[PDB]
Amino acid sequence: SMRIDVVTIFPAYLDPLLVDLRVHDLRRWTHDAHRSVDDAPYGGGPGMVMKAPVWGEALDEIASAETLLVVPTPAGVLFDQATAARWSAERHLVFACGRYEGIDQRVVEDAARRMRVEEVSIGDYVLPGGESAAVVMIEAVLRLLDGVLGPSYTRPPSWRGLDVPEVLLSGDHARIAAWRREVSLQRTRERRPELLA
Amino acid sequence: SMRIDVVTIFPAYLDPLRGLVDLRVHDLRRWTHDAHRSVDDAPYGGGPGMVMKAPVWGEALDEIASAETLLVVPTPAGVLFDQATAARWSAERHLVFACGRYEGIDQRVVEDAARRMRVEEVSIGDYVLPGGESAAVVMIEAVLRLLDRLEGPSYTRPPSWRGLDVPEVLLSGDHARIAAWRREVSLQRTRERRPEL
Ligand SMILES: Nc1ncnc2c1ncn2[C@@H]1O[C@H](CSCC[C@H](N)C(=O)O)[C@@H](O)[C@H]1O
Ligand SMILES: Nc1ncnc2c1ncn2[C@@H]1O[C@H](CSCC[C@H](N)C(=O)O)[C@@H](O)[C@H]1O
Repeated sequence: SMRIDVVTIFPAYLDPLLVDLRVHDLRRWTHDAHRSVDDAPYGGGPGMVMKAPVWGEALDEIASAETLLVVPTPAGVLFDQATAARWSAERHLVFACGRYEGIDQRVVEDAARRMRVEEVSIGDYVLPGGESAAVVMIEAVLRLLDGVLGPSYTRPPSWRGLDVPEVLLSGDHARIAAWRREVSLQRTRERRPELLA
Repeated sequence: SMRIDVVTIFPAYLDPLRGLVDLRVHDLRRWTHDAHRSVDDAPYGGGPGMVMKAPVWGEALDEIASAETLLVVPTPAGVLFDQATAARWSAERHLVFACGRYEGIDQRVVEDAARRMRVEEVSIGDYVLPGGESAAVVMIEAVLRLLDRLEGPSYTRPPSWRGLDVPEVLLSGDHARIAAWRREVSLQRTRERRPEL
């Protein structure tokens, strides 16, 4: 039903992880003895940029017109639960994992001529590579596929002088739902006030 | 200089991530006391899934953490992790990541730990992961990267590729025009993808 390809210069990074998950070494698409995937940026600046000649060949082999190409980037639109649910209905996801200063922008523009491309950030922080971001996104999608085939407490009722809220022991499904909504609302006001506009 | 302990029921998860930094991974089952080495139990108040037990977690953190520790608890209900947090955590002597699984850790673990250490409940973004291990990887990567509004596009050779040319300004050699162009693309990119910034 779903195929997921991950392209990276660090295939061992996805070892931690109906669904056919494949991980590809980007160096398989290099033609030199040094298996070179990067080169100096135009306009100067530190670091190296991943070459379009290498990425172009990798995507020519792996992706088709039906593919949804995900490019992790700290400059992309934010990944969220609505995106994970939408991507869980896809037949083919491809994750182009960037390293160094990222992939040559023309790779994305060229892919977008035949397939759908989404440049996505997992959050407002900087990772050294796109591998952990692909892992995070694949986990959120796979979690939804597994499911479609507030604070938590368990025993003991009292621990280190801290008791489970009495409402959770009441057996009253309505009062429990009302309490969980109140704690959720209080947490949102304190931690994420922007979610209440 | 910095010690990082990761506590999880999946120690092999952090294998690809591993002298200034001492990174250690602990199997949470080391602090269980039953024959089944069980870390979870049914939730109070009903609901699907299991909850990780406070006795196991309390004992693990009593051994691993001290008053100088900063305990990070991944949770989709936490304050958002960001670059400012990664920079702040890079100055810490001891970070401990309590990786949740199932429906999460019994809330009393955090309240009890906060009696003898600093605790931060942190979300890596507005999506749901099956466990906190990938979230710990993402956070540790952002901190380790530092110890080692939107970004513009990057380009490398060739100057023309599949009919797509590198912007002429990047070939001009004019540091002033290049800086002006990068500021403009950064601004346009932010307007299209993150207008709230
Ligand atoms: N917040 C984020 N979300 C998604 N991918 C990100 C990301 N931050 C970084 N990446 C990934 O990491 C790659 C390199 S970004 C630059 C990191 C490098 N240490 C440096 O100092 O330049 C990007 O191409 C992207 O794939
Ligand atoms: N956005 C996020 N940021 C940080 N940690 C998260 C997270 N989403 C999930 N987690 C981690 O994943 C654990 C389980 S929460 C969700 C999994 C649960 N089996 C379910 O299907 O509801 C949490 O305790 C936390 O450690």
